[PDB]
Amino acid sequence: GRSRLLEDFRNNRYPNLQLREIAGHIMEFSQDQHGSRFIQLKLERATPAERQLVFNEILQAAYQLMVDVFGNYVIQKFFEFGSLEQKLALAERIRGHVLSLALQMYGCRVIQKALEFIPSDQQNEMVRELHQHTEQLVQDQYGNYVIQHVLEHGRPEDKSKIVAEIRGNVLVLSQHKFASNVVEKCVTHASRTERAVLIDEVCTMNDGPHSALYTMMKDQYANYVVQKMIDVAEPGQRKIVMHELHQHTEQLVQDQYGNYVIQHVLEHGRPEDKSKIVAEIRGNVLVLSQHKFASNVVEKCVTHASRTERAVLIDEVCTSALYTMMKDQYANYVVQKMIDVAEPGQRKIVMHKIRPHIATLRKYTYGKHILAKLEKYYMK
Repeated sequence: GRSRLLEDFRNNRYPNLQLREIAGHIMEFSQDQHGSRFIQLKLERATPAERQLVFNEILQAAYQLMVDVFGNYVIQKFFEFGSLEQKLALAERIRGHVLSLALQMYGCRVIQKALEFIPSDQQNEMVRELHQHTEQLVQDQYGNYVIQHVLEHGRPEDKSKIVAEIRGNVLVLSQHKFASNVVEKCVTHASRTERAVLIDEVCTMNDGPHSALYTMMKDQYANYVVQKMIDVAEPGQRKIVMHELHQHTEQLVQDQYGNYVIQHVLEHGRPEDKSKIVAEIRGNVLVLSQHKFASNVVEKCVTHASRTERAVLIDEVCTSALYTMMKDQYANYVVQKMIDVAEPGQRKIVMHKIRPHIATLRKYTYGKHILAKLEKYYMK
C-alpha cells in the first residue's frame, strides 16, 4: 500500500532526497520506520517555511502521531526545532490529555520533550495537570519518567508537591520497580530539609522483620536509594544510616543486592567506613573472592583501602591461594587488581607466587589477561 515515493526511498533510489520532494506524503513517511527518520534528520536544517509545510500535513493527526511508534519522533523534533506557535499548537492538543500521554510508551517521551522546549507558562499549565495524579504517575512504567523530569528541571514548588506525595511511603515506594527512580530523584533534588525528612522516615525504628534501612539495602530497587541517601545525608543522619550498614556487613557483602551498597561505600565513603568494611572481609579474601557476589566487594577493597590495609589483604593470599584464585572465574579479577596496586616490594612477592604457574595459565580463559598484566611489571 506504500506510495512509489516511500518504496523508492526505502530501496535507496533517492540518496539526496529533500523534504520538498515528499509533499503530500508526510503522514505516510512519519508513520514509516525509515521515512520518519528521514523527516527527523532533515527537520533540523530546513527553513521555518519548509517546517511549516511539514507541520501542516501532521497537525490534524498530531495527537495520533504522539503515540505512534515512529510518528512520535517527528512530534519530538518539532518541539526541538519548530517555531513558537507550532509548539503552542502541539501543546494545545496535549491539554486535557497529559495524563493519558504520560502513561503511554511513546507519549511519555512527547511529554518530556514538550516540557523541555515550550515556554514556562505552558510548562506550568502542563505540570499542574500532572500534580493531580502524582501518586499514579510515580508507579507507572512510563509515568515515572515524566515525574523524574520535573524533579530534575521543574520548579522547587513542583518538586515539593512530589516530595509531599512520597512522604509517608518512602519505604514501600523505594522497593517499587519504577517508583524507586522517583524516590532517588527526590533525595537528589529536594531541599536539604525535605530530603532530611525523607531520610528520617526510614531511620525510624519499626517492628518489621528487618529495619527499614537494612530492608532497603538488601532490596533489588531500594538499595539504589540507600546509596543516594548516604551521599547527601547530614553527619547526624549519616552516622545512623552507616551504623545500620555496619551491623549487617557480613550478610550485605554476599547478598545479591546488598553488595552494591558496600561497593558504593568503598568507592565514595569516608576512610573510616572503608576500614570497617576491609576489616570485615579481612580473613576471608580467598572464600569471598570465589563468591559470585562478594568477589566485587573484595576487588573494591583492594582498590580503595589504605596502603597498610592493602598490604595485609594481599599478604593474606600469598601465604597456594593465588593459584586457586587465578583459576576461578570471579577471584581472577581480584588477583589482577592486587598486581596493579601492590607496592613494588610486595608486587615482587605476588609475581613470585604466580611464577611457577605461568606455563599453565594460558589454558584458562583469563590467563591471558594475567600474563598481559604481568608483562607490565614482571622483571622490569
